[PDB]
Amino acid sequence: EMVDNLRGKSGQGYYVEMTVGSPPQTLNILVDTGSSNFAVGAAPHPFLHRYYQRQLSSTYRDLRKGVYVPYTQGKWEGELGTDLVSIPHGPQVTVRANIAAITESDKFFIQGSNWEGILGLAYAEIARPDDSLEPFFDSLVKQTHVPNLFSLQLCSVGGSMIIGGIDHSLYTGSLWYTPIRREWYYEVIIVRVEINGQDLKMDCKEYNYDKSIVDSGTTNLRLPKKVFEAAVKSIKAASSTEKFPDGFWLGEQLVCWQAGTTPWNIFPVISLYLMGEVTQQSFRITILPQQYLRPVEDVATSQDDCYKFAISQSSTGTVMGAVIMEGFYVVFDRARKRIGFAVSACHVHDEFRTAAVEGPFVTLDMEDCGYN
Ligand SMILES: CCc1ccnc2c(N3CCCC3=O)cc(C(=O)N[C@@H](Cc3ccccc3)[C@H](O)CNCc3cccc(C(F)(F)F)c3)cc12
Repeated sequence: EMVDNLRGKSGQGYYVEMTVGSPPQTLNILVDTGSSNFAVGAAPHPFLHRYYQRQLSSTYRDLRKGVYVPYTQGKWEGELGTDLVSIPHGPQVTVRANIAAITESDKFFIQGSNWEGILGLAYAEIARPDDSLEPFFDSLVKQTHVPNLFSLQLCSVGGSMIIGGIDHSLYTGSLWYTPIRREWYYEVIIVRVEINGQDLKMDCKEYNYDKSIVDSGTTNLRLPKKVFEAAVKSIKAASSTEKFPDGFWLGEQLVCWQAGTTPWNIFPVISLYLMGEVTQQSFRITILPQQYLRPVEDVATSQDDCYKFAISQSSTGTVMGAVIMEGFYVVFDRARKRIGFAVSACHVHDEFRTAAVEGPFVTLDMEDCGYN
């Protein structure tokens, strides 16, 4: 009953239905593995269809503490409290959880996104104001018998968040696991990057400067500047039969082709090799251009298909965002401190190439690829 419990608009996040308070107030909540605060709009905003009304909830408790969270994109300010929370299309339980009631925000809520709050699924270590503010999933596990893991299948868009386990109908082939290096973000280690089979040939620590995370709340694959520049050079080289403005590669403008004629074949596959559970072993996930060229829906341009380049630069480490997660089934196995990847039932592919998760691979270089 949890399959297809996610919805969204492309590039604007995936959300699950939840209720907060007594009686239950229904809200759509963006699922974010890249943060650890549960926060909901709690005052009127031009882009909010609805919001949390604390005065109508008899179970609301004010914690008398303010909270501020600045993300890569957007920020909000709010008041901490606790209240009863449920997930109608998830486990049939009711949890008392911390909630940040958002009373002011800047460039956080998105016009027409259909969500009114955010569910930070990462660890307390990065919760604001500090790590004593227990994240939602921790509360869920402590207060119920739900097993300590969840899985995401990100595919108008839809998908599934399976709470408490793994749904085999959602993937094919094998699940490959990479260690969670540190429990704050879902931090992993990338050991090798290839563009159309060709190694970027960097010290592998560069791929994880200063950390690498799996983040459903971020759209792009974001790469450390040095890695980003190398990647773009290689993708340009592979696609050189056509020349695009420098602004496209910086994500500052779209590229468009007559509807139905996108030249997928001139763009390379990107392979990210993730550290395995065994010494010097790894597996790779392969990303097709249908993933990193993100379609931008606009009726005005609809004689064409237009795309934004969804790989961009980062000064805070690698972020494997939604365009990376889409088409894979990703298991956040908190209990065993590992992340699993498998090919999704809604995988990307044309008649020539297919997204893949495969291994094992062996590296001869014994360097630790972790930055710290
Ligand atoms: C879905 C909305 C969206 C669309 C398009 N682009 C987006 C984008 N960007 C910017 C450039 C490339 C890119 O993909 C970045 C983010 C973004 O910052 N995601 C947030 C969640 C969020 C969700 C909805 C609205 C705002 C934030 C996530 O927590 C970040 N994790 C690390 C993180 C960073 C900093 C602090 C924290 C902490 F404080 F929460 F821990 C976590 C959302 C984008």
